[PDB]
Amino acid sequence: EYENEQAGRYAARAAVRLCQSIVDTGTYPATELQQDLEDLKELKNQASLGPSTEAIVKEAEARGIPWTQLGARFMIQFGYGVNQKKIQATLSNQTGILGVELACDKEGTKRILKDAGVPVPRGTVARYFDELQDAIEYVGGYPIVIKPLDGNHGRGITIDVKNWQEAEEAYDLARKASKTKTVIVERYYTGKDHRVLVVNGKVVAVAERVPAHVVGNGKSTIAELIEETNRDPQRGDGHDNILTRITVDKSALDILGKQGYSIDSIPLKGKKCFLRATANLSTGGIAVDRTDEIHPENVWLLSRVAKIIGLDIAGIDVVTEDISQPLREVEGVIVEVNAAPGFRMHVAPSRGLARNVAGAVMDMLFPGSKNGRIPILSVTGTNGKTTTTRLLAHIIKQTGKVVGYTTTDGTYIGEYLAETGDNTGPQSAHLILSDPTVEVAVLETARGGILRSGLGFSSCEVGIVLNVTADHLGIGDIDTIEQLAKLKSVVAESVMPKGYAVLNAEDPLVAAMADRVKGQVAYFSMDPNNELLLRHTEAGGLAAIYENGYISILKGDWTLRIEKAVNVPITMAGKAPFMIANALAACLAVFTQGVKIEHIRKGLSTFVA
Amino acid sequence: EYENEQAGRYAARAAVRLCQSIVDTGTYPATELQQDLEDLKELKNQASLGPSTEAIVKEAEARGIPWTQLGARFMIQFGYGVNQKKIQATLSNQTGILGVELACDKEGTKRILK
Amino acid sequence: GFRMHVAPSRGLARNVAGAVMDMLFPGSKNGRIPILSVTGTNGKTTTTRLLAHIIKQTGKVVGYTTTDGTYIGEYLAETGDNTGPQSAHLILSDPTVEVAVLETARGGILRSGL
Amino acid sequence: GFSSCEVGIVLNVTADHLGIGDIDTIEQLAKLKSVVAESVMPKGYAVLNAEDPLVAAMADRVKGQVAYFSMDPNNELLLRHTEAGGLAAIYENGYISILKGDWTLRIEKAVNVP
Repeated sequence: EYENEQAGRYAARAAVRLCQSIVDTGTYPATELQQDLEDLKELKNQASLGPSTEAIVKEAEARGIPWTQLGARFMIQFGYGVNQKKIQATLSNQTGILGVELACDKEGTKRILKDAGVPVPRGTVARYFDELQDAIEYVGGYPIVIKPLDGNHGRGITIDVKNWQEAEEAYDLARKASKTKTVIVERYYTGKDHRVLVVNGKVVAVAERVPAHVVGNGKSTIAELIEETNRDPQRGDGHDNILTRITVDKSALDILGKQGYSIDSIPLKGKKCFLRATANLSTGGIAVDRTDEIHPENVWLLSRVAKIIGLDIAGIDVVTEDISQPLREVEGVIVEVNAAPGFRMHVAPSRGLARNVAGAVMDMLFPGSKNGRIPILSVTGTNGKTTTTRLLAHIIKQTGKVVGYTTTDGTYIGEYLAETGDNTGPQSAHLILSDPTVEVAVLETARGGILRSGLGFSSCEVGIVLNVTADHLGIGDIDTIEQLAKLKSVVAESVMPKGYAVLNAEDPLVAAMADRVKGQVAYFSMDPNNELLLRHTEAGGLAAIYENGYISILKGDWTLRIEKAVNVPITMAGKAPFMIANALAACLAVFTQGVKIEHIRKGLSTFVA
Repeated sequence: EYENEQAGRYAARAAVRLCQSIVDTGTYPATELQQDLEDLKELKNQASLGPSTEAIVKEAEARGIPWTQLGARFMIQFGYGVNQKKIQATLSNQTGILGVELACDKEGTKRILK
Repeated sequence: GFRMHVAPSRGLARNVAGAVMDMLFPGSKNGRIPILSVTGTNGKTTTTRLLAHIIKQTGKVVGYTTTDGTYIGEYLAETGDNTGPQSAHLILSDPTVEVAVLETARGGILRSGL
Repeated sequence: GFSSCEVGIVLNVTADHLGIGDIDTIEQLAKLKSVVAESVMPKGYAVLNAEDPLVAAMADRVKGQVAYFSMDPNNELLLRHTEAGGLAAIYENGYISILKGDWTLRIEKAVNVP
């Protein structure tokens, strides 16, 4: 058993080498063992997804929704056929280009939000020095924030200035950093900052950010809290854990020096003393859950903002004195909107209740108690797989559905050929199930695919087993007909509880698969006097027989005749008895899915080989 | 009547100046007239959309569907309230981020199509 | 771009804009919502508020603008607003408004029109 | 009066009044009250009180899912049921909370309920 393909193969290759080295020398060097272990760890880390992706994948697996990994851009596809959805990290196939592009433009989104009445921080553009004073009149005085018009990742932007000389030097620095000599000055808003997550137009979680700080509640200074904090298991490196190690950098040391306290200075009255002012969880900030104590008007406003920008999943930054009051009484503003936010901060608040963000996302993708599954019919057997598969496809084509079917001849999507030189393994199944237009999948499953790579799907709605004959043996580890029966039993065993297993009652080996099969069992037989079939029909039903020149279906105590068995072109007026079994199997499989009798008749009369 | 707001205001401001210059001197210099005409042409060209946008806007107007110009990124909004749609040049609000990003990656789209 | 298809220079032109507009609005439908414009000398505000309250009884989101302020359904959107085209644009651009009720004063008609 | 019910709620069983009919023992009363819990369809739910041992003993011989409600948030049976499964309700810190497995959903402050 393995969890990662490359890691599993490497471990398998290394085990035999280790055993050979032991039997050759009596012991294995420790350095080689450590090399192998670190190589395994590197392999495991390499084939790993971003934490949001594992969260969503685990949530999907908890609901029984199939998921596959596309090879293009680390995209994950949920579902099959026309019911599939795609996610990358948090962006879905429904997320718009226009909304994402607008969110990346700060001035554009600010102007859009201002036109809709949403409170936004006041600001003004200026290009000449003498105009700055006038701008100070518009913003309302001090303090102010200086930023350049064209800049990414905060190039040359100050945080807080409260007098004339610092404002002048910050403006000069920004102008020397600005590419167009023009600078926006905006009113600095003080207050607690919150990060609100909006999914499908509804607020899911609200988190309050507190800047990285220390508290002297234990009557101790930083010299001991540095080791005290290291004992918490949450601390670590990377970008997967919310609690990162406290990096005492030169900038942070200068900030705490100008903060107004010293290394040995005890906090006054027992107040938190901050180490940085960025208020970031990656830096080492603290999240607080405030989902419950939010005013309904604020929720309505945030939902309106998310709908106005045009983002299904959005992260809004708010600055307010209190989140339990409307943003009008307090001087609250909307700072920025992010199109692809991470929710690692909301899953582990570290103070409060955790919120199920992955559940909300999965509910948005699949609204009701529905999964992205499509009808699947897997046909296996020794002799007549191809004809049965083609007959099933032709019969289902009579209904207005697009049918994708794979067989020995080639892979077909509806009416037009998709692949000529294809195999009947998992590759063709993946090709069929990934098409955005296929509604019903019909797959011929040969034993070679099962032995080499196994089945390409977790479960099937209909599993047909025609017959098992030991006409060819000696391949692989299959040397006995019992082994072949066990190999063919995989299709029957991998049937969901609401599915059907269509088995041949005449063959004792195939009929022995009645047990260890979840879901209903339907028998088809060329002999209408089979004891097992009659016993099954008397208590239950759903069998198919060939009684008096007729293809009949027994639904218990009732008999439904389909065709005269001589009007079917493939039977050649009944001269070929082998094709009648395939016709019986196909008709029974189609009937188990609810297709009307007249459709089956029309499909059977028209189909040609 | 005007077709462009800035062009119309400029023409209105220029007409009275031209008439005052005529009644003051008896004629208007040709260089100033050419300057005003080229300024009007520049104003008309400045407040113009990409040809796809005029095509779609004309088609929408032929069907009596209201259209407005948003001030963010040259986006055009059709309709009112819950029945509105947005287009930039040919991208709609229904166009996905994933599809656009995949189309820009040649190797990724080739591997997907294969 | 579809400028190449509109003017093939050899063959028949194709209506790409028509196809795009059909994709945006499938049937013979437009992006219009119910609009009620109230004008008068004396009782515009009371009539507008009464209309909004009556329509609110039906399960619809109503956006209405009057002298007091611009309201989107139940929650106040703008306190210090005018009854001109600006409030109308604010009402009609909201992605949740289904019925618009607007008080139209003569000042807005004289200054900027409807 | 019905063959099956979608939701069957059993609050508590106390032997405050006995001697009627053939019900003279609290076990007989528990068996009589167990009819509602037992007559629940496989897709239904049985809402039982985890604090009462007699009511909690009805966990077996019941078709369909079982949901426990308790006034004590430290009940061992409720926590064990939530760890493997979920759908319980508790009163933890002045809150009416619902446990859906590893998640807690708070409803009311328990003092705003009249």
